[PDB]
Amino acid sequence: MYDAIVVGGGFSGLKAARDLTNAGKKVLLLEGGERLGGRAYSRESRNVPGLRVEIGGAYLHRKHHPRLAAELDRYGIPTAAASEFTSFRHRLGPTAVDQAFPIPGSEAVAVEAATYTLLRDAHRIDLEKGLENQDLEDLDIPLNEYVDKLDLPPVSRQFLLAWAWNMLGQPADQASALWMLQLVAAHHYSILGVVLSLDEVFSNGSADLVDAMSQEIPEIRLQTVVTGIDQSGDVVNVTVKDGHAFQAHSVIVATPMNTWRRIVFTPALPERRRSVIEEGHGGQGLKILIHVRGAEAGIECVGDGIFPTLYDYCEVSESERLLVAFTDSGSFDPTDIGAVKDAVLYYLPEVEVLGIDYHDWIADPLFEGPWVAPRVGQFSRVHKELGEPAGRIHFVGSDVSLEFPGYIEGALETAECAVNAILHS
Amino acid sequence: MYDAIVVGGGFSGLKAARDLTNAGKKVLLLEGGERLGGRAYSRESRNVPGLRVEIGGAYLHRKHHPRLAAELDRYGIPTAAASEFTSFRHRLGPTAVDQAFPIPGSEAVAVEAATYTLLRDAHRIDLEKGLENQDLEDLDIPLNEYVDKLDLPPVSRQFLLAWAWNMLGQPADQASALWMLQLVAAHHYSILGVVLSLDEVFSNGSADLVDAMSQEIPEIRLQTVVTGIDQSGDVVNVTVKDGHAFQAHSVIVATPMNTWRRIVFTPALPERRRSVIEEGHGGQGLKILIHVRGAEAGIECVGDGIFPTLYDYCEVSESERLLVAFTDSGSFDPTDIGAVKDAVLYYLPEVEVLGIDYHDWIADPLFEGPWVAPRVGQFSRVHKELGEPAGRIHFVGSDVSLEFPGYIEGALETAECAVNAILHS
Ligand SMILES: Cc1cc2nc3c(=O)[nH]c(=O)nc-3n(C[C@H](O)[C@H](O)[C@H](O)COP(=O)(O)OP(=O)(O)OC[C@H]3O[C@@H](n4cnc5c(N)ncnc54)[C@H](O)[C@@H]3O)c2cc1C
Ligand SMILES: Cc1cc2nc3c(=O)[nH]c(=O)nc-3n(C[C@H](O)[C@H](O)[C@H](O)COP(=O)(O)OP(=O)(O)OC[C@H]3O[C@@H](n4cnc5c(N)ncnc54)[C@H](O)[C@@H]3O)c2cc1C
Repeated sequence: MYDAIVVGGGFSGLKAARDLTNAGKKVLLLEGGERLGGRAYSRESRNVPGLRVEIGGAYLHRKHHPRLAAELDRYGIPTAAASEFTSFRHRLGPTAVDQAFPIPGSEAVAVEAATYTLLRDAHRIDLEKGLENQDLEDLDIPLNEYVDKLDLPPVSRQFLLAWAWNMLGQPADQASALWMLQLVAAHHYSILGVVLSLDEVFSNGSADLVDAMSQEIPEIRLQTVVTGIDQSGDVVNVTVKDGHAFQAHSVIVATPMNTWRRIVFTPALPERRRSVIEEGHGGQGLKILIHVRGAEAGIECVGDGIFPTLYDYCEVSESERLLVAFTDSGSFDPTDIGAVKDAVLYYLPEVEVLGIDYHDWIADPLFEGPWVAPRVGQFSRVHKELGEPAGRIHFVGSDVSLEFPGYIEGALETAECAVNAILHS
Repeated sequence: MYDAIVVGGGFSGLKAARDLTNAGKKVLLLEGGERLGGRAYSRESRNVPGLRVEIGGAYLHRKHHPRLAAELDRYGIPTAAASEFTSFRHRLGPTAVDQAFPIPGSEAVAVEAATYTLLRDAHRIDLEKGLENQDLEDLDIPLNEYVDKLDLPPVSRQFLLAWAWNMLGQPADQASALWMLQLVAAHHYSILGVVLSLDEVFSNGSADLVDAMSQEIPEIRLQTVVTGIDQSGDVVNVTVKDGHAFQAHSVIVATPMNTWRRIVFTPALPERRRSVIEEGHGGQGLKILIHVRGAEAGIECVGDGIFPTLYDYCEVSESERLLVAFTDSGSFDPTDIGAVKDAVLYYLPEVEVLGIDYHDWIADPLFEGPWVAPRVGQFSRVHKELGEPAGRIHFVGSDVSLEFPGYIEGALETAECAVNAILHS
């Protein structure tokens, strides 16, 4: 029996388990799958033999993500610039300019005004308090409605919505304005920052850091799926699918929010949390790697397409590349290759689609979602409390970060807090 | 004896006198000089025979300036686009881009943040209340200090300061931040707007509108300088330099603020006003028309030069143009042609200066200034009251507009208010 059991071996679980270990605690890490890293998942390309790709999250920015930066520096993990954008192929109408910031002068005054409004609203958010605790209900409405009130002209309107579709992984009518504003706040109150944070990637894949961290964790069980967490007794009992139980003074739940509903908690989690946990968050982000021929290097496309964004990912050969598209799984079916072709050709009529690669995070029973994004109305009801302890059970992960939700940095941040909580218990 | 005497035949005096006349009042217009129009002064170029130029104010924007737009439409006065900018020759450092908005991407995040701060501060200003009545003292500090707090990188910093130098007609250490913010507010709370308002000019010169308005004013005396305004009696007595006096129930002072100190008021003006009136405002704007050879069409220069801005004014021939420079008379001596050459060559090393044309508004005893700009500390002490009546004496003009100070539109606006005041008396 253990000082702490950590459930889930994503970056959150990994940090917590490592850090508690180095604090001299006796720790066990239980991972349901056959790998560590969770929604950070580097692996071989399905389309291009020998080519490593990121099929989950990977993009980082050292300045927005200091914990991550610290980890990289700690283990000497090399990073590289994200693919540069040099050729612009937007679908934003005839008045758009083909650069990274495609807003024409005729829209400048509109954009000035909207910048003030957006930032004013974002500045309503204290990142420490929780989105439920700040009288922010009026902002927790469908993004399309919020944006309609901004009355933006066509280029800026669609540019904003496209990036929002990318970043939230929800269509505009499902996304919450408040959450959009949360992301703005998270990036030191910057709209620009949200997209500029696509700055660097792992030179050798995210697995590089995963492996470095795991090497400092002495006891790990893979293929071990937690089904119950019971703290009715003096010591927490953790039940497992096909397995003897394990026991600890403290348990850290570092599994994805949308999977908590599959664990039996005893006693039941506090009532305020229960509805959101049952329903799950609304994240439907879909990241598709597209093997192509006939694409020049350095392409970026933003527009009104079913792929809001489509852009350069990596060189494969002189003639071939990977692009990456973002959309959502509600709106798009990646098993329909005809649909993929149409989506690509809309932006890039000269380009041949050779194949695609993605992971269906939503269908994955260890995840039941990509990155976090609330349904409208969820997080102005309950948010901070999702990441707060219930007795000896802690809750960590990107999904519950107040500071950087939906990012690796939020995984690290939340772990820190739990580790500290436990050490001072 | 008259219902109203209007003193000064700028646009303010002209509107007031016309409008009171058409309301069936008996009006006299007293003008000190040999012309009407005041600080709107179209005339023949000193450098290029047969060429009409504006030596005072002229630029308008129908959307920011609805009264002016109404006057133009009233009399069928043709306007034309201000000279277009197509060749950019900035002095903003090596990272600047040569377009009208020269901010590079590397500065974008800085500019986003400053945009919020600037607009937040400007939104503190209610345009109806007066700058002295709103607890705005903290902003009434030297512009350089305010801008220092913004911590802008080099291109945006200098771009802002250059345009501010142009627009306020004061060096940064003399300009008031609060006034800068006033101009922003005046332009529907837009920084961009301040410069985009340089939109159109009079096709046939500002005199076109001056003449149209004056034709509706039946009694005008030129070369008639008011030296005294005495309302101790039942009827206001207006004394004149070399002249019998004139008498009226109401007097409208539509002379420039910096000249009021030359009139004897009886009784004395209200005490709060007296200090500012004695000292005068701090406006030192200097608009220099520069006859050049070797300049391509469509040039715009903004930078750190003693001319903050230097830009295309009009074609003269295939080889010759006029440019226009803005600076201030504290900082620059336009009688020093060597200085002019150096100032121009800084931006445009290929260009030969043939000559210059300007009017020394500061030395002109009928003006004692170009357009209004307060000294630091003036207008957070007293502002609205400068434009309020003292018994039967009204005060109008651009200089005292709360809504559009320093612009033709402010002349029209202030006149409206006085006319209405008088009609409802
Ligand atoms: C498509 C996609 C793109 C992304 N893009 C970026 C990006 O660009 N930059 C960025 O910073 N982030 C990005 N992310 C978000 C980021 O990857 C995640 O938020 C982060 O990796 C989550 O780490 P975590 O430790 O909270 O959870 P996870 O990594 O999800 O770890 C959860 C662990 O729980 C395990 N588990 C689940 N149920 C059980 C159970 N019952 N018992 C035992 N173990 C269980 C899972 O197998 C897993 O290993 C992206 C995510 C996705 C999916
Ligand atoms: C260099 C310069 C550039 C400008 N640029 C622009 C611009 O781009 N766009 C814009 O809208 N505005 C501009 N303006 C500002 C605008 O021109 C003025 O604010 C406006 O014309 C003032 O009109 P007014 O009726 O208040 O005063 P004025 O036009 O000054 O009229 C005052 C009248 O009082 C007369 N007078 C003075 N003393 C006496 C006396 N004691 N007795 C009798 N008569 C007297 C003067 O002769 C004058 O005719 C500019 C001004 C200058 C000087």
